[PDB]
Amino acid sequence: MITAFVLIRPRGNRVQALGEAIAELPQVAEVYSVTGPYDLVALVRLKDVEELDDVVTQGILSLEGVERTETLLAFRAYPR
Amino acid sequence: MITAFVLIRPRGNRVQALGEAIAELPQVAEVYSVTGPYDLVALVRLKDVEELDDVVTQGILSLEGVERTETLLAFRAYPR
Amino acid sequence: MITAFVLIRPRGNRVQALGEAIAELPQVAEVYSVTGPYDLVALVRLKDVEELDDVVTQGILSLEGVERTETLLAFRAYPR
Amino acid sequence: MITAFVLIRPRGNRVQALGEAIAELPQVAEVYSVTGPYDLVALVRLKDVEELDDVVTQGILSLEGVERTETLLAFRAYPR
Amino acid sequence: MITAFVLIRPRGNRVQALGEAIAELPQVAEVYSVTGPYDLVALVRLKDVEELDDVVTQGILSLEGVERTETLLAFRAYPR
Amino acid sequence: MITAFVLIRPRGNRVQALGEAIAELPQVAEVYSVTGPYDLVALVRLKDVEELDDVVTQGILSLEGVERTETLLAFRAYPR
Amino acid sequence: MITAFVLIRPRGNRVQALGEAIAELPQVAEVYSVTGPYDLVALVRLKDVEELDDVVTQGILSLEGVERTETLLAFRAYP
Amino acid sequence: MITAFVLIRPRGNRVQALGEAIAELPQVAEVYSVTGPYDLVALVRLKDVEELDDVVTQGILSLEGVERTETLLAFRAYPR
Amino acid sequence: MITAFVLIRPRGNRVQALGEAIAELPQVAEVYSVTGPYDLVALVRLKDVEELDDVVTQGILSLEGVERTETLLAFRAYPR
Amino acid sequence: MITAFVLIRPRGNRVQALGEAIAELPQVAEVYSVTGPYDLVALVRLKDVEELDDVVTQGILSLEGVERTETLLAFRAYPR
Ligand SMILES: [Zn+2]
Ligand SMILES: [Zn+2]
Ligand SMILES: [Zn+2]
Ligand SMILES: [Zn+2]
Repeated sequence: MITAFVLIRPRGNRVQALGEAIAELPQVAEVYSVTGPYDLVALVRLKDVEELDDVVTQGILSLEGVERTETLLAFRAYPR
Repeated sequence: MITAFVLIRPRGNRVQALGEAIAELPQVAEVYSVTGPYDLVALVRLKDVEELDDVVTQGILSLEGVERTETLLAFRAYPR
Repeated sequence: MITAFVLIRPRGNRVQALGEAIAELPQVAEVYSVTGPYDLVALVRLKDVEELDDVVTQGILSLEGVERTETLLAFRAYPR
Repeated sequence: MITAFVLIRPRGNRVQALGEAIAELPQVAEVYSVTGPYDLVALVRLKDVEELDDVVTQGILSLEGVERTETLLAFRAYPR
Repeated sequence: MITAFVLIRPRGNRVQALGEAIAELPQVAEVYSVTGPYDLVALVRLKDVEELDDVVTQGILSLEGVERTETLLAFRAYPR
Repeated sequence: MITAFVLIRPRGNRVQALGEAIAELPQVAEVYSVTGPYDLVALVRLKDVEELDDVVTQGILSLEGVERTETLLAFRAYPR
Repeated sequence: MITAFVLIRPRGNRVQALGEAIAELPQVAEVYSVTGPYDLVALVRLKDVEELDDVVTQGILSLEGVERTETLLAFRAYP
Repeated sequence: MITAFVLIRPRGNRVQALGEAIAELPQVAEVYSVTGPYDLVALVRLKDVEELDDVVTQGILSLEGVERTETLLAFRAYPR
Repeated sequence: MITAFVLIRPRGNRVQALGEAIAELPQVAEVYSVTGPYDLVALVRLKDVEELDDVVTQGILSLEGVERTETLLAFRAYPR
Repeated sequence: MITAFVLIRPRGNRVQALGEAIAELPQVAEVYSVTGPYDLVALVRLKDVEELDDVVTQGILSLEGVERTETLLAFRAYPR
């Protein structure tokens, strides 16, 4: 069941609201403020890859004050 | 509990072996091969941030074939 | 026939609008929403490199919300 | 049937060879020598997302002389 | 205490204003105008990781004129 | 006394070795393993600018394993 | 006679306008629209180095909607 | 005497004006329009490094049209 | 006729060798040593874009030292 | 006279030797160890631009342990 990490660069004074908003998106398992060149990361479980359309194109990129998105799509798991 | 996302660039031919190895380190909840500028991502759960010494400096950076590493430390969770 | 891969970075809330706009253009064979640094990627087929002025500068770049383009034109094919 | 564009930087001498070794991978529909920061592009057609491991990790990256790989995975198409 | 290095790129006319304001924050032990790509660096001391939210997201990023912030969080010290 | 922040990117297996060695140099007040693109940061205190040669060129860069250094030199402190 | 290649990033709609207004500069031997991180290239011909001010600062950068310019100046030829 | 090289990216239409403005600043021995990813370079002579406050923070960054600045502080001369 | 601008980054002590080596190739109309990130720039003149494999992949990339190429192919000329 | 600033990235343990060597080069007015992403800067006065062939291509790139160079050529002075 497909995993993705969405790296989100918001506007400084949007971080809290954008994090609270993104937590509500059905496919989003976890979301955090992180150190580094991106300010938020969303851990997202998809039933299919088309669902990045719903959670990123629509869920995330349609939110006011998001500047840049980068999706790291997991294609092989290493369990145990 | 402190979450981090460790982004890892191995030498090409070392992806699988490094993925399998990183999976066995205790603090490593999940690891995947991903699309993007990095090739693997480990999702890590820590009791203290110091444990990044154990998991990244020692655990990961001591493995041969790991060219670059970048840790996105989560400092705030957005649940619910 | 000359192939080109056109990478498009649209404004966030314009991804769907521009993907659909680009699919209309006669030279575009396929166009997708993709993971990575460019939200859209058009697979373009061309009579001659000259025609890329009509698809890129006229066709794509005239549209509102296109921040960046980057055309990867193909000069040698590997058949079978 | 998932589409992905694999961006490949090979060592300069290996280019015309590596392309011919890429073409003969099972999942590669089209493969080109291109202008830009990546020398080869592979148009891949996948059964699922997990089949990226077969075409990239255990495929493209296995081969001698491939320096970098970047996969742009298509999750939504735009018809017409 | 946890140590962090907060790298701040202000709008150019805001350097002094932002500098003096960051120095008022309880967690900031030292803050400087520096050479390099970030005009201000804050040396911060934290009770926990979570306190980074109070200093960066609520404290610095709430301020007028801050373009980018980048936190380097110290997980291990080397004494002597 | 001038302050500088020295950003050290070591070879991954050298992190601790270099950490401990940099801690020995008389001008280094604090040195840490950090998150980010540079594994080590040294907080240095200088008698004059020229003393940077002693710490960086003769001191850090004369050590086995250091890939890149970047010095952020503080020319103005903001008190309170 | 100094050669330089001026790399120009225009605003997306301005490309065809600027491209035609670049050619109309006294020093521009041939301006093209190209692939890559820069949309226009100006192959310039100079009497001396100071004449870059004429063709770039007072030339190209005086036109509406030029976002970035990068000049690669030729200092040696290989026959 | 402490030397620095200040690299200045102005707005296009401000280059000339800013070059003339920066020339009048006391500590500025020479200024030029240059080739490269920066447009102006001021060569600066300082009695103390604090003086970068006067010349850069105040002198330069307070001029309108200056988009990015970068200071290369010289900490060792090689005469003869 | 199709004009291309080829940018070459040779190994340092190979600049003169490759510049003179590039100048022989039949399609190369001009080649210079230049300021910037790429030491050499060939002005190439092609009959068909398929000829870039001759000039770049075998013609330029086969030679020792050439660390990186980037071809700016032209698709629209501006006359007068 | 034509002015140029040559930014030199040497190998860590080469800085001093390369700084001393570059200083004896006839066209080199001043050379310094500097802070930032480049380690040395050479301030160079030329009678003609071809002289970058003697100072840079030969004078500098021929020296062992120089990794990258970038020349910012001054084309207009702003005196006073
Ligand atoms: Zn959907
Ligand atoms: Zn530990
Ligand atoms: Zn002062
Ligand atoms: Zn000469």
